Amino acid sequence: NVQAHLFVSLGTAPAIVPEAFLLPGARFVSVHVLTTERPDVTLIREFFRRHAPGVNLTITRVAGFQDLKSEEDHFRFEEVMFRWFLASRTGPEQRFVCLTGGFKTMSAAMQKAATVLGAAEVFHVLADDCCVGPQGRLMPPSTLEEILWARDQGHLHWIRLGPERGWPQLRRIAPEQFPLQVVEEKGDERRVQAEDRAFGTFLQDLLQRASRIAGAWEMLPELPFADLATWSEGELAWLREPLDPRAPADQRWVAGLPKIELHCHLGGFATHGELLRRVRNAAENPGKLPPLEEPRLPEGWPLPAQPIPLAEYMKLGNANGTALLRDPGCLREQCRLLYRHLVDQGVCYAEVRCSPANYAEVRSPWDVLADIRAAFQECMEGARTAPGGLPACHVNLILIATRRASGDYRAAIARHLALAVTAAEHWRDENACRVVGVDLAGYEDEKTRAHYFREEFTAVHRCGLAVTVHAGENDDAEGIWRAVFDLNARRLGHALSLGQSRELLRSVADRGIGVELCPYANLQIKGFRLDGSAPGPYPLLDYLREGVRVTVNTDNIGISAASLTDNLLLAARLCPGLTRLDLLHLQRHALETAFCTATQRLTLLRRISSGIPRP
Amino acid sequence: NVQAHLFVSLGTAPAIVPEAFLLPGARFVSVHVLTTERPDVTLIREFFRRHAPGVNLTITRVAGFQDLKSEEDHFRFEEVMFRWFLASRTGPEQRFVCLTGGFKTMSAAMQKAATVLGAAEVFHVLADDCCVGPQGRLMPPSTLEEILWARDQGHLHWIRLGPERGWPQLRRIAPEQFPLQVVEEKGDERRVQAEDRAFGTFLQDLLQRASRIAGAWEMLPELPFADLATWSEGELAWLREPLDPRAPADQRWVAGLPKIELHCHLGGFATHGELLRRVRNAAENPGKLPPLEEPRLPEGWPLPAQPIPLAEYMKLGNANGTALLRDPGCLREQCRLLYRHLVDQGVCYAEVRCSPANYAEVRSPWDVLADIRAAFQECMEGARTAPGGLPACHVNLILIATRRASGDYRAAIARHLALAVTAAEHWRDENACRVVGVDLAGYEDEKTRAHYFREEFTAVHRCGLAVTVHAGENDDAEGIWRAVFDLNARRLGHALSLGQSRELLRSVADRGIGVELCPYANLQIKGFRLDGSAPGPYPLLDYLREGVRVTVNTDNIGISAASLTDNLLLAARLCPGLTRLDLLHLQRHALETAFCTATQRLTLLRRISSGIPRP
RNA sequence: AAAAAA
Ligand SMILES: Nc1ncnc2c1ncn2[C@@H]1O[C@H](COP(=O)(O)OP(=O)(O)OP(=O)(O)O)[C@@H](O)[C@H]1O
Ligand SMILES: Nc1ncnc2c1ncn2[C@@H]1O[C@H](COP(=O)(O)OP(=O)(O)OP(=O)(O)O)[C@@H](O)[C@H]1O
Ligand SMILES: [Mg+2]
Ligand SMILES: [Zn+2]
Ligand SMILES: [Zn+2]
Repeated sequence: NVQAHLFVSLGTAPAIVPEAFLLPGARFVSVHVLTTERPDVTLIREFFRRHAPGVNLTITRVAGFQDLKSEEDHFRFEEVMFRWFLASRTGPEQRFVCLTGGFKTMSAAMQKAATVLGAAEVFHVLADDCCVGPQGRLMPPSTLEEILWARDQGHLHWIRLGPERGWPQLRRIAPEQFPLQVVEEKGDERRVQAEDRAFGTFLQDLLQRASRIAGAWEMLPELPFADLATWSEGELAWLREPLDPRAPADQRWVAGLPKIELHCHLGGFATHGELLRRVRNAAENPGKLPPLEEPRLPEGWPLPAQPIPLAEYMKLGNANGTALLRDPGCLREQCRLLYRHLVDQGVCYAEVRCSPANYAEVRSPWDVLADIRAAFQECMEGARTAPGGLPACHVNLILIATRRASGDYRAAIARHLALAVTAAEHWRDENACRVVGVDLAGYEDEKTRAHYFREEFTAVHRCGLAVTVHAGENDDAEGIWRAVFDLNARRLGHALSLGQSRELLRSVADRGIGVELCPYANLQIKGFRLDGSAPGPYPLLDYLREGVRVTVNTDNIGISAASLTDNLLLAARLCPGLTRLDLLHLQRHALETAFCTATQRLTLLRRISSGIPRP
Repeated sequence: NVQAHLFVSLGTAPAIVPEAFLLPGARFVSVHVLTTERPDVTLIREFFRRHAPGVNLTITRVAGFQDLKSEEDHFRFEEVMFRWFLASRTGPEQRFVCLTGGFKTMSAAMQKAATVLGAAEVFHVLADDCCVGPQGRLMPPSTLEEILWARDQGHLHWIRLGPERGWPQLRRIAPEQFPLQVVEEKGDERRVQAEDRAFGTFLQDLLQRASRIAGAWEMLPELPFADLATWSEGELAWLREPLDPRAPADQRWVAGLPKIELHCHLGGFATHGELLRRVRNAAENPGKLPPLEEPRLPEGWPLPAQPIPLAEYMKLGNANGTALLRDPGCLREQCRLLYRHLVDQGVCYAEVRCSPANYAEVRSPWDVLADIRAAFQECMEGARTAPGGLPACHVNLILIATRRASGDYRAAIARHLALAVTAAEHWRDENACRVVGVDLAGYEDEKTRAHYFREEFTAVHRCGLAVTVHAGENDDAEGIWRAVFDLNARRLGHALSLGQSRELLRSVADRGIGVELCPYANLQIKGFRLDGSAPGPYPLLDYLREGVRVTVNTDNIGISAASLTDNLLLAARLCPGLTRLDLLHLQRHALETAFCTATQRLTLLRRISSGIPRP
């Protein structure tokens, strides 16, 4: 029932096409022959005209491939041959290829094309010297009665080297993508040419990807992303030695790495430098704007010699936040600048934390939250880059419930929780900015631990909203235990005091509770030894080794005055021996621990896997 | 600096090896030539005698290949050629392949071997017509001085096709496992033979596996296991279609599939049939053993016509349990039978639940727990099958905290919690039976829900022990919520009422809390519509589509009188349209939600991926 | 059985 096409080459010796045609036990249609525009193809024409009028064969000649002097003529022949294979709409069960005729290059390339595209059968035809001619014992010449005599007396062999399968993504391809130009067109004969050197690269890197996947098919689950498997021994080993923050090549590598952000405060981005001026000169009511005050930073701020406690750390960001973001224009420009910075950093997903109730003096906190989400959504729709028509960076909101040492803050906590619940129930579109969780931040001690806040978080847990808590910054492992088991937090922020309790670490690893580490905030607040030269060692390596889902974030960009790439670089700095594979593991942990739907999680996994650059 | 070995084929036309040896720039050593038996090789011998002493060329001729009449001699030549390539301790970096010489098939096989094994360079020679010969316009057959004359004025081309990479698995290999046989030996010439056509199959199915991986690479994240991506389009399409429990092929495949057990009761295995008698005839004191009475099973017990209550379900297993297992010999025999059943069922991991406090009359419950674990450990050590010296089935212990409608049961639950904590702190070896979690089992109601037990459970949360709870079988989603959030349960048992509340389902899916469903026990107790022909539909399909982590188990094997395979078949029956990919998803969910270390998780995942049978 | 099926 199959059409059973014939694909054959032709050289200076004609009559190979006709003998290849009458293969036993197979009726053929549309035999296609390839030549090199030196030899004549008349004999096959008269044979098929007199002995098989329903074959409608074609002859293809190759673009001034006169004779084999160099390499490039062979390469153009191979490319035109591959495009000629593609040009006929033929299934794998229809192609019958004979690697006979002409140069051995043509035969070997035909065998390679058959084994790559999965031809239905490959065969070689032989004839016996049964002709008198001018001198006896001659191969059968052009004339047709002698070739029929050679057939019916049994002087042909037809060795066939079995069927082939071929690549699955290269079985059909598309005969509209790779084109064949016809320099001269005439009745049942064409001379073709390929404008570009395209299919060679496609075949080469497809076979390369197959070889690399086969080479690293083992230990694939240990990889964080599937697409790392197509990286060869050299680049796999390149991703195994410890990171070198000094090298500009490593810095360029980290900068181009797609990144996932989870610990980000909207109120600590534009506090110093020109960004603060850009946010100040956008207010709707500049008359009542507070006077421009720049808080002084300690000497050597990004790498301070002496740690500073939390109160001065909060006071560093007094230039921005509640004092400045009351005006709608300032908040809108702050949101736009934050999105621009996130996209410039290469972040494919971020979760910005905001406290709209602190920005309500005449407009409601609901109005502030609506304005923030509207600014984020409009800036999302503005930047419609990336494949699939998806936003370049996807940002979700987390409401902040902040706690103070003294004063009135519980009413604020209740208001934030109710607003977060209502906002989560309001916006449910998957491809849009949403409120995905709540936070428990602020001053922490024995008397403001997580277990004092169960009763109002009962409503949030009933609603089914994600919860994250600040714990371990200024508290021992008891605070982390209260946050994990009495408040049921899904992610912990700055869990530096987790290593004291082995059982707590085992529990946090086993239930898959995420842990967020900000190297700049931890270094500036608690202080850590740099480059291996008593706060204790930075716990990133221990957390990774013990299996707990750890991630690196930025905390306050403006207060710390650096971005996520700088945080990753100094995370490598704090722990000697940290590897780029560990950075990819942190990326996978952040992707898996983030607050997003399963489909969006798969989309981000695919995007990050296919967006990893190469050394 | 490399050695630059050469591999060149020879036909009936000599003086191509001398032309292949001459290369513009490359210093060659140990030229190797492959030939049939009849054609002359003397000319290359004299050429390397008087022009290259330190070259030590070798000639190898195929034993039974002189003129090809069929494909068998081509195949034996193919195999012996691959064995000859492997027989030289050489790498790709110094391998130079020349395809000049012989049939078109030999050149094609030469290029295929070069591109598979990988070579530093593949090429071949072309000769312009230089010598006059006996008739008009010949080209050099012989006359090595004339060959040098053609060389120094340049009528030879040496078309340099290019370099190959080759598959990493077959770069080096070793000729010892794929050797050659020398039929005769004299000088540097040898006639060789290969016993079996084994390397051809190895290369063929290696390339086949590469094709399977390339075809399913895009959908790898959706696949439960990486090894499932090497199954071809036919087996993938077979797997995607819905399961048919009627077909014996499907039943055989489900039986052969490796399984993970998470819900098995040690007190409900040997209750009826010959297993009961086998347990009974092992007691240390048969005289004090109670009489033999079996409760009558309802009509059509495995598929009862009507739903049944829980009290008579408990009474149905009165032949085994506290009435029989208080004897140490009976308990040890029961553990041995349970392990043998688990191994026969194909289980590679199970967690058996026990209540040692119910088996203490003269011996402490600690003695019962120690005896049970010792029996399981000796069963493990006896059956040290499987690769890596790892036991065929790994069994962990989960203590049961029983709830009663009325009476004295809180002392028992306190005993069980303390015993579980002490047993967890006793045994800590990774590759051995351990007490890994606790249960909250027994009758429950509005006044016997989970949240009343928090004061009892905080200790087992402080010591770092996993907790699982029964809920949802005779109550609404409120018990599920209190178990998830007030007790921090990591797995829920029989959560059939979870579908009513969307918020709790989303919370359970987000937090990744495992859900264990037993189709036989649920069908018997609650009753459900079979084959789509009011308790509502069975929630397996809805749970899988919603993303919640669900598993299928056996509950009480003896009481239900069925195994894991029957449970999976009935799970398919209860949800028409259930596909085999959903079964693999269930196995992956059970693997991930099991209470075990990360290394054990990786080993279990890799062995389950490599242990899935094909259709 | 290299520039053109043994
Ligand atoms: N790294 C941190 N550790 C602890 N608390 C933090 C940290 N970063 C920010 N916070 C707290 O987060 C709360 C909310 O901050 P937000 O980002 O909304 O800025 P803000 O409105 O300018 O802050 P503030 O209330 O200090 O004026 C603030 O009370 C701040 O104390
Ligand atoms: N399907 C079920 N649902 C709820 N509880 C169950 C179920 N099956 C068993 N249990 C409870 O599990 C606890 C332990 O059962 P196990 O079979 O290990 O012991 P046993 O000696 O058979 O129990 P018992 O003395 O209650 O008959 C018992 O309290 C039983 O009530
Ligand atoms: Mg502030
Ligand atoms: Zn924070
Ligand atoms: Zn049970």
